[PDB]
Amino acid sequence: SKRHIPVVTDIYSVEDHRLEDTTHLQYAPGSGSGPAVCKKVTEHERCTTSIMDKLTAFFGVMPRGTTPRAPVRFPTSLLKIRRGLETGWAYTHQGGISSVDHVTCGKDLLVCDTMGRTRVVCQSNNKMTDESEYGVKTDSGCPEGARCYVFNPEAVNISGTKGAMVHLQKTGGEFTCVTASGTPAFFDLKNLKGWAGLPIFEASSGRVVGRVKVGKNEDSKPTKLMSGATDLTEMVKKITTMNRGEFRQITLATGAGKTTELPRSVIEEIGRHKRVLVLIPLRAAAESVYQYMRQKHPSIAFNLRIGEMKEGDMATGITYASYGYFCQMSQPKLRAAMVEYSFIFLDEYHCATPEQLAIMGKIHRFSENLRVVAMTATPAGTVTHPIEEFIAPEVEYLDIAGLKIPVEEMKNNMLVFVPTRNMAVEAAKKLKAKGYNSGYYYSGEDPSNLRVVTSQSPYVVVATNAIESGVTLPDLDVVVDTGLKCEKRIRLSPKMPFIVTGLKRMAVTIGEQAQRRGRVGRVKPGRYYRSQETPVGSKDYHYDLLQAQRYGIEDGINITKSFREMNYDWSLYEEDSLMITQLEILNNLLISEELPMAVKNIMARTDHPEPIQLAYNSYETQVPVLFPKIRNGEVTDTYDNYTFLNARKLGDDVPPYVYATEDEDLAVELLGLDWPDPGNQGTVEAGRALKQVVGLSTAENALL
Amino acid sequence: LYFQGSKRHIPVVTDIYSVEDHRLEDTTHLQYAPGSGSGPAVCKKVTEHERCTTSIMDKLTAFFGVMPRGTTPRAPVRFPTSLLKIRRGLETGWAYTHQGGISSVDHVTCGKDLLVCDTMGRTRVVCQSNNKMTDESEYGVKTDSGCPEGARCYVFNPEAVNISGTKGAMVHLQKTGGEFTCVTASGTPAFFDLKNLKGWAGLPIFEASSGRVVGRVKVGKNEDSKPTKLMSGIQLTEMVKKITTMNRGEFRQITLATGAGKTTELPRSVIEEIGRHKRVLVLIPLRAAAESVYQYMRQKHPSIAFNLRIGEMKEGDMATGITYASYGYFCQMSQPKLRAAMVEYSFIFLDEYHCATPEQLAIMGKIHRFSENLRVVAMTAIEEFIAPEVMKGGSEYLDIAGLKIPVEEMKNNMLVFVPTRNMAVEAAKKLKAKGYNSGYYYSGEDPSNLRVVVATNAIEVVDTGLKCEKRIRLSPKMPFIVTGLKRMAVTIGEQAQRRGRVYYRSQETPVGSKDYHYDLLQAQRYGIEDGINITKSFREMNYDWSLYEEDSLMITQLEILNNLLISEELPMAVKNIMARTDHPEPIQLAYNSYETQVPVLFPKIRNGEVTDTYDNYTFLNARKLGDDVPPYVYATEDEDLAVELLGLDWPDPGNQGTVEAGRALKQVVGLSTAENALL
Repeated sequence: SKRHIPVVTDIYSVEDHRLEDTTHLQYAPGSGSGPAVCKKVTEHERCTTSIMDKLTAFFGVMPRGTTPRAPVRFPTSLLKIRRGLETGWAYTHQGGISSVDHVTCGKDLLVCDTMGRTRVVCQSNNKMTDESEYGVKTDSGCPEGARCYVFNPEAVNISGTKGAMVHLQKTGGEFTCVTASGTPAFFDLKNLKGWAGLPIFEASSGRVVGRVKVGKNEDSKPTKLMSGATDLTEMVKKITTMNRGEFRQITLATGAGKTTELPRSVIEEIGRHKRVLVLIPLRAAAESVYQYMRQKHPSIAFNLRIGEMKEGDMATGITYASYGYFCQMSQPKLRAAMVEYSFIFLDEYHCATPEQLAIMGKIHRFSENLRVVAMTATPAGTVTHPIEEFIAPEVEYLDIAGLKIPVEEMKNNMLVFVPTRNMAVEAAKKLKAKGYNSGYYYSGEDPSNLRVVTSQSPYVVVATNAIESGVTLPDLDVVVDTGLKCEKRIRLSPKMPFIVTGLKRMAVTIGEQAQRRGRVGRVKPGRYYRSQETPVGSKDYHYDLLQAQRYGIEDGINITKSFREMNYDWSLYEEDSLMITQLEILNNLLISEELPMAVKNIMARTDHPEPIQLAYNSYETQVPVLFPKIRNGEVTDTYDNYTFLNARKLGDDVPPYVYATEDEDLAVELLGLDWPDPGNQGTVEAGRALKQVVGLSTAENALL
Repeated sequence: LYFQGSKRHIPVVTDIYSVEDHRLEDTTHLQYAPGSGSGPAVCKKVTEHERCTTSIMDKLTAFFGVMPRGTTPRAPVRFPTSLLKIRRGLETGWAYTHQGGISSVDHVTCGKDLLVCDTMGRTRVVCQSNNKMTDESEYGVKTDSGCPEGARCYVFNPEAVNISGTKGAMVHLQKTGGEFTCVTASGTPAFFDLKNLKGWAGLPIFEASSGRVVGRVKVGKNEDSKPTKLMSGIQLTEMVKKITTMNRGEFRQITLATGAGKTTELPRSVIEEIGRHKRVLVLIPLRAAAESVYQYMRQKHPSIAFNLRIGEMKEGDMATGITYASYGYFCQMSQPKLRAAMVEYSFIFLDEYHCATPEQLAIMGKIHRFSENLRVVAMTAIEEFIAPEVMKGGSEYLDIAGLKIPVEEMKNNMLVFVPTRNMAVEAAKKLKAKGYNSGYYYSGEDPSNLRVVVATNAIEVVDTGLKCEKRIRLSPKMPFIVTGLKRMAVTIGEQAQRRGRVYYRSQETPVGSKDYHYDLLQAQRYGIEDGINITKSFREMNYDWSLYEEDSLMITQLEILNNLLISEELPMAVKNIMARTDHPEPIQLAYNSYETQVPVLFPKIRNGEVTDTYDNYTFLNARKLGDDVPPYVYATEDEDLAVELLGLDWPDPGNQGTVEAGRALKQVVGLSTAENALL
């Protein structure tokens, strides 16, 4: 059925005919007459396609003996086309004849006229736009909102005569069906079959502005005639039609302006005085987008919330805020502030910051009152100039972070990704001892100390996978990837201490390796030296979730439970069901009794890296304990003296910790000591619950 | 149509495997992939594999619950000795041919006629017998023979893959008790993941020596150390220790037989173990039940303090003993006040949750919002004749509510359970017209008129097996919610209450779980003031607590609509009207207020036609329907019917809130919200 030759059966010559009222001419579906430069049929010629010609054209073969024909050797007319069993139209214009692709299939028109057996050659065809050109396209543009119409010389109007027109109105890239008065009209699309290919004329000018291609009907919308960046407009439509209690996940390229232009479009669509919130992890990131946006769009108000909480904030523009900003609020205050925003955008959720998981769970508790849109350039479980890919061997040449690299590339700009900061500094000074322009970068460093090193023709910077951003490399040539990183991980066991948190060196993510290779090739081609380390798939957020539990202590909220329910509705993060269950039991223990005031103040004032430790352990021990530091796998006589703890050294008496670190567990093991067992109903029940959860016994009773 | 669940699918036979007996001394190579012996058996060898020619339209029609028109019936004997593969919607099962006809499993066929599009054309095998208690569906008479204990059996799947990797694999069995135990060809106890056995139900089980049928593949069972088995059905001090060792944030479900003291001695034991001055709450649906148990308990255990909370809200209650309360008592509280009150109790006992009253579901979801702060324990608890139904056609028997009862039993005191009240009065006057001492009872009756002398379930033996309860329909066409009374089968527990009274029951089969959708809809009211989505809270609650069976689709739809209900603040006038009216479902006013502020009185329906009478409810300030149908979001079956009979039409959504709500309901069930035709 894709073989059929289109055959012109009727030719309707037409002339411009201005009428101030077209009511009697409209096609059967508040104020206005519908004045237009109508089309009047002056002649109706029937083509004389013979029986065999018709059947041959039906079976895809052009009848033998048809001569070509110029698309100008026609009267200004509308041509009825019958392709196999289907019906459509084409029309004449200065450039020739033009029709629709799904009507003609880009095939030559069979025209058996008074000029004989002829065929019009198809010069252009476009299936995406559904246009077919037998000549050069001459359709002129149309101003937005102008009234148009499409004329069918074979339809029956309200008056019951031959020749009916459907009035239109140009909106966006499509046309809207309206009556002669201008009321939005509805048409059953079956009542419009056989109209494709007809031209759309502007009412005032009587000039072609488009073709009849596709009909579309929405539930509450009137009938439309479609004509087939632009994706962002659809995104904004979907966002703005949201009802309170709905949630959308959006995947946007960073350059497409997920943080910048998307909220701007939304707020311009719903109203400049409506309140829209945009949550960003890093304070500096929120500040940057705030300055950039308020200087770029001076017509739209903006607000930045990264410092003290502004009580009773009702700021009208777009509010760029940090998650941690709202972590300063009690649960009822958080809800009262969140429901006042027309829309809430959760930015860069793929990052698992504790403030982020806490705020996401906490607001999901009242998600029924919110319109929530989560944005990322890279969702959960998503990897992301030409480039040479090298695989460097482990250890003419030189040694860079344990990899064999040829000395030639030391003439070029090199970025070496190394797991730890001690390794970063070590390799840095080892490289400067050999006579190279080396530097180092890790968490907490100033992006300016590197200015001295990067402002030179040859430089070699050794940095952690941490802070890929701040270093801003100029004209970077080669990257050396050790394939390793250093992240915090947690272990959960039914034996107290139930929680053990520590740094671990581990393989890099596949997508994160792609990010390390992403650095070179932006302005100039480059090369990569990669280890034989194989990447591992996914991100672990468990340590960050554990830390996020803190923001629920004052409100008595189980942040782990809130996260589980949130992720159930929103599907934003990969889940380890077992680990989430255990963490939820432990979090239940964490809020089981009011935190002592002394522990509260110590937690608020200390430079301890994981003050939640004090909270978990406070169910067994009131006195924090300083374990001896572990240097090179043995026990030392040094201690991490943190502020406000009023601690004691370990000695030979191991405290009954609920929460410990890998170095504390190691100190206990090396000292030949043992961890105490649970000492109250809370910790005993928590331990037996964790043990029951890790039940290897599976049993099932399924009706096959 | 669209997605409406899984109980509508028509079963369709897709393949027919004609088979013959095939004696083998060794069957090892044929076994299915999971001490001494070869496993000699009368196997089944596939002689023909005919593929059915069910057309696309037939397949989709059967998928949407309708039987394709133009199919002729077919005897279950006009088949080769064969195994029939069945596809009901998306699921797969089996049936088999035998002397008595065709036999299959209930959860595979649902007691529906089999659509069989064979070389014989469009045919149907009629289901003669159906049994949900067992796993039997009969297209004919069951002819399965017995089996001696411990005999070796097997089940053959002509499509499974054996150890040799060919089509047709068998699982060896051995009859133990009323079930079968899985073993290998040698006889070693075997293990099977039940997923590796899904789609095997309906296959026959054969005895090894005789090669004769002894049973069907119905249910799989797996225990920790036990081997895989094939079931033929779906299948105090310790309690107190487990309850009292609970940490805040834990939940326990307890099943206790009545009289063992689910409400009395369990909470009494718990509070006696934890301390007589600790506060324990016990929530009971009925106020009179709570008051009664309060009186009984405070008279029985005078050493323990007791409190009753069924009336006005006692603010800041710190009553030390056991507090018996109605759920509705705590429905008077805002969410923060509810939390403040609930966290002060050491334990909270949810009694008789199987009722699922609106107050019950509302309180359960609302408190589950802060379950992490709570310790929650949910608790739940003459000869039998089957009388035949009577038709339009008797001489020494008599007809009671559509049942054939012998006149002899009329010499005894009879209680007739009847679904509707009109049936109660009708059968009452027919029975007194025949010369009997008859009466009637239903909700609102005088307790003395019956003293002087057929009743609705509201009386809580001749059991019709039916009741009259409100049911709801959810559609993407506004009005999205339609609620009306419907006659329906009784639950198992309620039939047990009707048999509890002194038995002639109809051929009506009971249903396992109560339908709570209407009560959930009504329960949404208790979250309007707090701005809480009771449906969402219920879904999360039941996810954590696993207390009620769930219709995922219905819950999702109800959650979308409930989100619409809380989208904007309720108008003050609507709040006051809802508080003062005798309208039976005031949540209607709240839903409709998103389109219409003026309630509409629809004409009443008497005997299926439109009347000129109206239900004049208080405080509505309504208008008569007339010829102008309001754009209702929430309607009733009689309102929808009145619209249909009057030849009128329901309006479409008229604002972005209702339009988007409709678009969400359509997005569920996979309905296109836009259409794009090439003109």
